[PDB]
Amino acid sequence: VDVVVVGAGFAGLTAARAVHEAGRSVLVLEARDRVGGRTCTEEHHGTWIDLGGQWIGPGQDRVAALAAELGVETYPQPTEGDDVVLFGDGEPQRAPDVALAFSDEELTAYLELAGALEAIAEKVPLDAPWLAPEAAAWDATTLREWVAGTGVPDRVAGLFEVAVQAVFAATSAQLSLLHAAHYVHSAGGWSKLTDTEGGAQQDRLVGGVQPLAERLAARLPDGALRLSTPVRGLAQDGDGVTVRTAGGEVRARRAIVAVPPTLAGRIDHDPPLPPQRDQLLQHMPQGSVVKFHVIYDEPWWRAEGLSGTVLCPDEPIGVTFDGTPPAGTPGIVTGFFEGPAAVAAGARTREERRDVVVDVLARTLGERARDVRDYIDRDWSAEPWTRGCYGAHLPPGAWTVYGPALRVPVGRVHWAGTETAERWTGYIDGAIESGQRAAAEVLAALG
Amino acid sequence: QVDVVVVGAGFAGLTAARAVHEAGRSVLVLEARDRVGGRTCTEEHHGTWIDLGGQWIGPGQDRVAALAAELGVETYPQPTEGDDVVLFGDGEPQRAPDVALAFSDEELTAYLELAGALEAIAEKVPLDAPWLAPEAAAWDATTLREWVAGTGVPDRVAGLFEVAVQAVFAATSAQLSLLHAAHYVHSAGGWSKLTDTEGGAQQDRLVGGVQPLAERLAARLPDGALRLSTPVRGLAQDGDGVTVRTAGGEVRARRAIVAVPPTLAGRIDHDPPLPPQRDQLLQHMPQGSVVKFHVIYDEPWWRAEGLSGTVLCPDEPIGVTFDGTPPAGTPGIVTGFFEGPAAVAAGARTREERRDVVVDVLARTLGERARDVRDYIDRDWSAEPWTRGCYGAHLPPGAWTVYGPALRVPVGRVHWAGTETAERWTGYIDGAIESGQRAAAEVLAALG
Ligand SMILES: *Cc1cc2c(cc1C)nc1c(=O)[nH]c(=O)nc-1n2C[C@H](O)[C@H](O)[C@H](O)COP(=O)(O)OP(=O)(O)OC[C@H]1O[C@@H](n2cnc3c(N)ncnc32)[C@H](O)[C@@H]1O
Ligand SMILES: *Cc1cc2c(cc1C)nc1c(=O)[nH]c(=O)nc-1n2C[C@H](O)[C@H](O)[C@H](O)COP(=O)(O)OP(=O)(O)OC[C@H]1O[C@@H](n2cnc3c(N)ncnc32)[C@H](O)[C@@H]1O
Ligand SMILES: [Mg+2]
Repeated sequence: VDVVVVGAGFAGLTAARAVHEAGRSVLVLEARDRVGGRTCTEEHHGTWIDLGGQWIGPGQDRVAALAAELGVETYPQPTEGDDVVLFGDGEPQRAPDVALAFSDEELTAYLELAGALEAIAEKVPLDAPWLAPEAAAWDATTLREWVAGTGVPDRVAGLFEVAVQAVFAATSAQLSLLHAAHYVHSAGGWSKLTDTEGGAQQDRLVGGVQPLAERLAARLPDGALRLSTPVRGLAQDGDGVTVRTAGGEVRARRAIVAVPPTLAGRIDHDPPLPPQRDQLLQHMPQGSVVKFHVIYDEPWWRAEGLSGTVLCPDEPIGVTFDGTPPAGTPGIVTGFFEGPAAVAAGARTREERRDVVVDVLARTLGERARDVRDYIDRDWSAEPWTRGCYGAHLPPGAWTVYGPALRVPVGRVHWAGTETAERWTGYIDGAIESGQRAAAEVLAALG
Repeated sequence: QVDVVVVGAGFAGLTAARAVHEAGRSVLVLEARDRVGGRTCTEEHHGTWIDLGGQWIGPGQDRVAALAAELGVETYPQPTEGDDVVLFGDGEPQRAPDVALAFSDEELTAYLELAGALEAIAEKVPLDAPWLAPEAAAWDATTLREWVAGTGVPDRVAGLFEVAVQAVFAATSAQLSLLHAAHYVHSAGGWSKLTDTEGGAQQDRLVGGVQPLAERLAARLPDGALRLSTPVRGLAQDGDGVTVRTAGGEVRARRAIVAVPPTLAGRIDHDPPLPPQRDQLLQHMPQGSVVKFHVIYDEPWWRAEGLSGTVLCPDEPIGVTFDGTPPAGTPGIVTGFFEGPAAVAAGARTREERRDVVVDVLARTLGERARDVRDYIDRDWSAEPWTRGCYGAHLPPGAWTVYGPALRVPVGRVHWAGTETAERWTGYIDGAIESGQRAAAEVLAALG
């Protein structure tokens, strides 16, 4: 074949397609028995359950183009109802929006802390974070260190910490300031990452995200997609690339590897990857998230005038969301254990995580939250073919020293994945970008 | 079929393989390279021994010290005598009988109070469970770099400290959680233990070099125990034991000890897949970045000039140098390293280019005689596919308190060794030895 793509996520599949329609031969070798990767949809209780990525919002041009091209309808994330905020061994507070549980002072400082991180972000080149003028200072500094500088009160530092852990699936301490700043630039600012209406959590897909990936996969000729076919090894010479699977061997001119960084370095590369790139991947840890859907017979919180959104900065769950489909049943409360609370939850059983979620909801939405019909969750850290969501972060010292290896081809081996995107890195939209860019590269470099 | 399969023929893998055989259980050691030693590696050049890998032992290192004397490898002192050369930025190189004496009264105070103030953090950091320090949460949330900045020392002081940090950790004070650095320091017995060249980790060398001593540990295994050029690709456990997949078939065991660097450990195909906290721990244990060099001269000409052969350069690509001349007294060798970002830059250049860079430093520090070079030999340990960086792993902020607890936890019938798992002299040969003895006991107790 002309091109072998490793991975049938949105990055893999988008690269495989652009290569196919250009007039070139391609195989996609995928480890799982399905497509979609970090997107994954299961039917439960008469509706779709997005165990992985579910949300699209404005500014995400490429996924909105894909959904529309392939005949997939969207519905809004519900917005109406009183939100509940809970601090410490305090009582729960009902407001028409989270924001209105904080003082005048507290809100000011919050929006000024966001406005401040955006200032840094705007100066970070999306294609080359290492080339910001303040790159030295910013890559030696954690986000936590920077927040502590702002001299913001504990309750505004707590609120900002819930938003950090909900966006990166890692604490402010794990991230370089330069990584955080690049990610905010990439998304078009803090409100773009955090908001529902006008934000990344604005819209969902009717029937869920995994079907959109399947529709993209059906644009490939029969025999192009190989499922349950993990790539163990990747060899290359001046003539082409030999892909060793278990029970088979594939031979192409060039390769696109579209897996999560930590899985990319697990492949037996021959010759061995250059050291800057091998060490970049040792410095690109995946985040830590357990995503859950609490299932009730009905969205009983709405009848109390409640949105179903709780925000508890001291609880092991950060933010919740009404995940009820457009038909109005079953009622769903969707949420996440993020960073350290996700690692602790992952070490426990399904039933122990259910009891923690239901306890928090009972003390916020109401005691009726213990009357659960079903609980459905996924630890993406446990998934051998992801090993953490939503994607990689870089700790201090990674971006300026190993980061330049991010996108550079090694010979005939090219790189895709949301982690290689300029815009909405970390999101489906970013995956799509990476696919388009990796394919353009291989068409150019081939003929 | 055997009782135990050890992955890695380094000092941790062999030390464990030894204590398993000595207990009367069958063992097979599987090693990806055509040799033993691992991060220790010695070659014959110019009629002497060239340690590309680990080389030094010193006081407190009671394991390696006793393994040496047992298998009969004699030691020789690292030379201490002659002026050291210190050099900051744009300034004039300073000769002093020791590095310290090139600093003001005021500077050396600030430096010593800096090391004291770190050692007092180190003292409350449990060697067995760093995550159980009273203030573990706060210390894990801080870099080494952030904490130094908070002590408020002068720059020369912070840069001299930085030189030392990178000579120990092979990574910047920004890459390291303070908690990780404090544990590393407690594990050694202090900053003097780590940085001194006498009463410290750089006091003594091994006659014939280090790979040999691991060859003498290998030779005390049964015939057929060791398969070199046998990399482990896959490890499958069920109720009755583990199945170790290589390229050339399978090897059934009751229990496995994996004794490879933590980054190499994670790349193995585990079945079932490893528990999340463990897999993600490995994701958070990156190896350091180090290129180690030896500059061959016909004679140690520098002893003529009343010079040690040690240069200390905070602002050059070359960190710390050491007189590497064998006791025979020829050839002259200047031993040194590129550390951290300097290792990664140098790593992407050729051997010839890295040679020019070191000679250019040496000539402006030791003198013009440094150009009359016989030969240059170096090794990029980041570039080795069965190491992927020396000296060992570091942990960034948040790693130790959240993922740390999985570090020694056995996973069904698979157990963990390597210097990264030692409580004492973690990151050294002596800590590999400890991890081997420890891993062995666990597996013997669990067999019977
Ligand atoms: C996990 C997650 C992600 C997510 C999120 C919530 C969770 C819990 N919410 C999101 C959302 O609402 N909106 C959004 O846009 N993104 C959200 N994220 C992240 C998003 O899902 C991802 O950024 C996107 O899916 C990334 O796609 P990409 O194509 O870059 O990566 P992938 O999905 O991991 O695909 C990799 C494929 O590679 C296969 N694999 C792995 N190793 C191998 C080998 N050795 N051989 C062959 N195939 C391999 C995987 O199985 C996978 O299919
Ligand atoms: C690299 C280095 C190390 C070193 C140092 C300078 C350099 C450049 N200076 C030191 C010094 O003066 N004194 C000292 O005590 N240590 C020094 N360091 C550190 C030292 O070398 C290490 O702490 C020590 O070597 C630790 O080794 P350990 O026994 O824990 O294991 P290893 O040496 O890394 O070897 C592991 C072996 O496993 C093999 N391997 C890897 N993957 C596989 C697979 N998949 N299958 C089979 N075998 C595998 C490796 O090839 C290696 O042999
Ligand atoms: Mg709302």
